[PDB]
Amino acid sequence: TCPFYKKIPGTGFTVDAFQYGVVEGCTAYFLTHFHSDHYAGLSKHFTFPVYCSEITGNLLKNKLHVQEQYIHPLPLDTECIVNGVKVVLLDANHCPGAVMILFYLPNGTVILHTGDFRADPSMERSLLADQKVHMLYLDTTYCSPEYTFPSQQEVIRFAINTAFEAVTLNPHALVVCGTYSIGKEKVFLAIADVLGSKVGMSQEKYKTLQCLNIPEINSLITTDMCSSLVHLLPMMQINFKGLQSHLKKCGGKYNQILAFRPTGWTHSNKFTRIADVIPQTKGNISIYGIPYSEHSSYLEMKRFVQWLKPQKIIPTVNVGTWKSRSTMEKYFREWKLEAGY
Ligand SMILES: Cc1cc(=O)oc2c(CN(C)C)c(O)ccc12
Ligand code: NI
Repeated sequence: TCPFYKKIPGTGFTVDAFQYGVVEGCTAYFLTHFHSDHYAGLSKHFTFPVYCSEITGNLLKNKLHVQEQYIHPLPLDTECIVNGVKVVLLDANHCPGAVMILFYLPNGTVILHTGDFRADPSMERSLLADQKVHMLYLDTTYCSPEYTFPSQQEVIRFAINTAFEAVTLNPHALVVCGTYSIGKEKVFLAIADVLGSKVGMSQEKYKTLQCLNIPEINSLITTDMCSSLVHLLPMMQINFKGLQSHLKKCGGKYNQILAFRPTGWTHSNKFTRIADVIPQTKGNISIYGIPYSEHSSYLEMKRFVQWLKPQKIIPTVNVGTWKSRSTMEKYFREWKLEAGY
């Protein structure tokens, strides 16, 4: 059954609540983004209204075959009335099509649901600048000060420079990038752009990228693997055995693989600056773990919440243990006492 932190009180609305059957009293189901833990349960057999971004709607239609009559895309940064309640969708700076949702309740209460987000100072000049938020439903994925990582820009600079050096030294090297979901497309797009190549991938992954409204996409991606020296593979194949196997299939075009595994945070972020990152190597294969995050760092999250000054915070991640819950509650109180709200 549907948990309390996925319900929006005083409305008929739920958020990211498709795996619980028919939810009692739910007249409209919101979907913040197309990641599997959030869409779990949606299919061609779903017959209630779904509200989401245009990009999320494209993915629902083409990947999950949800019927067009039930998909309700909304524009960003625009006041919309849904079942008698004013709502706004805001860019979440997560994966393509990901949104935060502002709900203006009939009783005067204002709720922000962040979905999954990477907090940024640019959000301080969205439609949030105006007004008071009474309740914040917060992506607390990395809510502890040990969680540090670089900017996305710094990580992409490292990846571009690393790939360009390797292929200029050896014109017969292949670059491989791992993926298991939408998000983090800049990693493979930036590498292909510096190398003058299209990105080669499966038919299934090509279909997914065609749903994302990325400008000039037809110029950047392909299903013709032989025409490309940047290949995308499933994340599970980014290991010495899987990469050895892939190199065999390329028909003696290549004699080296440089591979990237975009992760989130790992314990090596504790002690290794992005510039000092080194790969795991076996023979003619090297693998780089790069900390490309689409979730807020601790510091980014703290700045956002101290700016917004919500009256109450409801975490939506790390909710399952008493230790996690107590830790998060202690940080929220510190933030409030430091800033004075
Ligand atoms: C064939 C080959 C395999 C490999 O793993 O690395 C290479 C490098 C990179 N450093 C120097 C080892 C080259 O510069 C040139 C060729 C290769
Ligand atoms: Ni997500």
